Amino acid sequence: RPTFYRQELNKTIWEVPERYQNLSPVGSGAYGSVCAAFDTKTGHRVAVKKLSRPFQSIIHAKRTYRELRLLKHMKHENVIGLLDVFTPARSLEEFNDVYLVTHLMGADLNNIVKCQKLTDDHVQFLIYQILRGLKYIHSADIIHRDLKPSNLAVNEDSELKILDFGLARHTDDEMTGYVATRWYRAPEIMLNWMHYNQTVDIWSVGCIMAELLTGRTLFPGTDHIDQLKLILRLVGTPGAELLKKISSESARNYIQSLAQMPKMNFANVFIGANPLAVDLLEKMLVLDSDKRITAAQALAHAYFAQYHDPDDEPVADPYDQSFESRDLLIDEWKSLTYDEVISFVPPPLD
Ligand SMILES: C[S@](=O)c1ccc(-c2nc(-c3ccc(F)cc3)c(-c3ccncc3)[nH]2)cc1
Ligand SMILES: O=S(=O)(Nc1ccc2[nH]c(C3CCC3)nc2c1)c1ccccc1
Repeated sequence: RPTFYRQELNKTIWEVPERYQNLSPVGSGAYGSVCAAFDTKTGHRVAVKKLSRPFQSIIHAKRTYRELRLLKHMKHENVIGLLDVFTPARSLEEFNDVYLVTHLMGADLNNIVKCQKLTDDHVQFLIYQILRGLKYIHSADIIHRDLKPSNLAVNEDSELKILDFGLARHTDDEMTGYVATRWYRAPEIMLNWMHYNQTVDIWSVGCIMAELLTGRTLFPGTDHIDQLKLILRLVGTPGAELLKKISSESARNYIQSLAQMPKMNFANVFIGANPLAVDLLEKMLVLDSDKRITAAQALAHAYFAQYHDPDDEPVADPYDQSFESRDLLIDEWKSLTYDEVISFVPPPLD
């Protein structure tokens, strides 16, 4: 067991192995606290995340287990994975803190869009990387569910990774009621219209891509009703085929209660944009989740011809999500998490 040292930063207590030096706060929130640090063992700059109250409730405990299981699984250039995971606890009994370690990423798209638009060539590269990462995630039957600029980390050389994936599993219970994530959420997950699949994430990508090309939020709704209004203004009110598949009577009632909207010509809306980009946007921003383009299909779109390589767009090992259906106690989840900490094999430095 390594030598730990203690430190207070922004009122948060950090206890980490000595190999991690020069801890510097990069952000905090509900998810937890992140510090940038220097890993003296490897020479690499890293981000260290301390989980907030990992075992405060069953939901917290289950969420903690979930995140650790997810991060241990992710082995892809466009998805954050685990360099290390540690606790300062010496046994299960005193285990109440979890720290996660990944390669440091300078920024996110939330602040790369700054408040200006990108070039078409830059967008191509960023969206390509998002899609390549989503292909991998989707292949393991993992759905992000809350993809947005702030959870896409980017380097100074414009290399991109998805973070906070697979954790949008709150379901009903709000408490955490977060906002401004509705802007990128697919209609069917926000309003629980119809059966939802992996292409909930493609909708988000469509919204992100739109925003990078124009410098504007595509659908800046102030609530669920406003949000849907803004969406239907662009894509048009559901046709015959799609109305039939709406499982909710309330939703279906509401849609049909609204003044009918035509689908707009995207060439008009996205005026001046690369017509390959517009075409891809058309395929991404379709209400019918059965007809929305998939990650793998999006990668093969001609918009990405400069980057697409079917021999280097890998899929994921099988991921066991059976734990998700289980109703266990705090101490069970917490013990399952501890097991996962102990069994963590550091990835080879090469
Ligand atoms: C506010 S939004 O919900 C949100 C959620 C998580 C993060 C967020 N989580 C991490 C993060 C760090 C380490 C780790 F092991 C897992 C995740 C990072 C991170 C990773 C690498 N370099 C810089 C920062 N950012 C950021 C924003
Ligand atoms: O899960 S990871 O893929 N692990 C991993 C471990 C060691 C690595 N060293 C290198 C360099 C390329 C030659 C040396 N990439 C490496 C990748 C991963 C990648 C990025 C962030 C977190 C986790």
